[PDB]
Amino acid sequence: PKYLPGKHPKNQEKTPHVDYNAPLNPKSELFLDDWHIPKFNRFISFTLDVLIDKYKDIFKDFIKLPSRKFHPQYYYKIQQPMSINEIKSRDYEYEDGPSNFLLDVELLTKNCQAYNEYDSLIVKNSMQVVMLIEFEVLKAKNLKRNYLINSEVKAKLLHYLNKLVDATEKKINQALLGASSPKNLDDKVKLSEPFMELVDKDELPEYYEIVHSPMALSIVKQNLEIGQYSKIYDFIIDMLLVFQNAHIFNDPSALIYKDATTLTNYFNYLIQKEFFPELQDLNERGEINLEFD
Repeated sequence: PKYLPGKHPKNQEKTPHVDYNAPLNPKSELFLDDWHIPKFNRFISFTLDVLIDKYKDIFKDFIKLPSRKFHPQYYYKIQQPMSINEIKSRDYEYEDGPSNFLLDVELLTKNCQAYNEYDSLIVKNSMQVVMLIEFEVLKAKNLKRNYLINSEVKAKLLHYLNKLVDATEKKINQALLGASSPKNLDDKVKLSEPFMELVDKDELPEYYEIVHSPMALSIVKQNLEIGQYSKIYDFIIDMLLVFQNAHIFNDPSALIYKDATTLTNYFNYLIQKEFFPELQDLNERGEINLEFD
């Protein structure tokens, strides 16, 4: 491996200040919607235990606090050290619990990025730790619209998948800015191009060292067909996984990283502004079976 495990300290004179209160994505529905899960503390320990079992070798450097014995200077540079054990020991059953839980979870990557070189296995793993926890929260938060994927829901989800796949810079800006969209924007190149297939293991072996749950749009499409996704949010998470992995792997200045952001925003737009209101419209006129478990 080119990416060796454990810490890779920056060792710089002025270590960056970690803003506890700034969410990684301040526009995330997880921070803007008022939601609470009954018995949130039980949900947290259950969810965190499942994730640790399923992803041991990603979660493992984040379970306990960094060792003061081996890394004493961690405690001089990091103002609010955090771990999964610490999060599990806390009470989040009060009014700001949900967002304090999320900000506590984000500290895991924020601290990691403050202490360690950006391009290191440990940093990319901290990103994935946060991503995966936030995926479970997103699903649970959306219980009341996390309908079973029966035949007609599947057809609707295919429709919006195809629509995203075919989206060009012109289509997206139109949708996202409307009457404020700049003119002369490209209407031939599909932004999804580089997200359709998995990069070859032989041409880019480090991809698979870094990205622990690889996912491509053609695979999401195959999975939807065969019945891998039983609820709407199983499909949504995998879609979000495609673009998020590009944020994990690529440099923030890379054009593919930018396209991943754009396609994430367009996808959220399609789900929130087209797909769910359509399901509701169909439901109100008796045309679709919307159901839970």
